[PDB]
Amino acid sequence: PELPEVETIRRTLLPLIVGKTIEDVRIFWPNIIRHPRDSEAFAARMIGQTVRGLERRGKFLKFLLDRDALISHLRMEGRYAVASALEPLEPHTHVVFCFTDGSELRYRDVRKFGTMHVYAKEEADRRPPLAELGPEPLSPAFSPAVLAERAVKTKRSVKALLLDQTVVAGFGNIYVDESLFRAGILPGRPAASLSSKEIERLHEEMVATIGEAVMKGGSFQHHLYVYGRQGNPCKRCGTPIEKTVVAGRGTHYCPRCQR
DNA sequence: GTAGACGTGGAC
DNA sequence: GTCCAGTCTAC
Ligand SMILES: [Zn+2]
Repeated sequence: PELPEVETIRRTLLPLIVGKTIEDVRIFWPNIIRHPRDSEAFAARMIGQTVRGLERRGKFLKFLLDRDALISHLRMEGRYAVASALEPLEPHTHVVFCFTDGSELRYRDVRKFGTMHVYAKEEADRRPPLAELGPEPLSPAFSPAVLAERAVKTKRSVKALLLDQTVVAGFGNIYVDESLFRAGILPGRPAASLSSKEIERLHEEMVATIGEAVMKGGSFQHHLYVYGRQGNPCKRCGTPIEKTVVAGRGTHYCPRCQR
């Protein structure tokens, strides 16, 4: 998931867990636990703490407890669900947080790529993986100036620039491809070749795209212009949508609308 | 940067 | 059977 999908998870999950106290933490795939390294220590420190809140930073979820903050990245297929501790678990459940009321928060991840870091609240934003993240796209911190500063300083493609979480946090393959189309810019061109008018236009479309996506609860898939539409006619000009590889990933675009 | 890594499963 | 699908990393 990207910012919109993670933001949607944050909103619906919060009311289901706020105020609940942790009684036990069970881990079925240790690799997911990154800090502390020892999964036994990870489990023991959260016992007895109550969930006080849930925030998002980039594509990360930040569970706020009493003293600690649990930082979770879903990567490609991680997902959360709340259910009764009396029912059988679903396939690929790797971590489970059991509460004192008999309910539990389950974490599933088919590909096992997700990660979890636990730090004291005051240290979380200063340690990895949150430490070097760029500004939030829906905040005053992100502006054309910030984009320009990083753009006019590299030779890599504009898609690579946008996928770099240190530049701006939250964009992935789907929204980078969609933002570039709406702004009318080819994904493979040098980030340093973009004019001042283009950068402003891109900033405008990035904010609007991510904003509309959050409103629709993420993929909004019915409002996609290019992602996954290769071979189909452009919604704006009718030219067949094409797909290639840019910055080591599948990239979708319209050869006429984007220049 | 442009591929391959890290587990697992669906499309063709 | 076999190519494709968020960060890291090493030829
Ligand atoms: Zn078009």
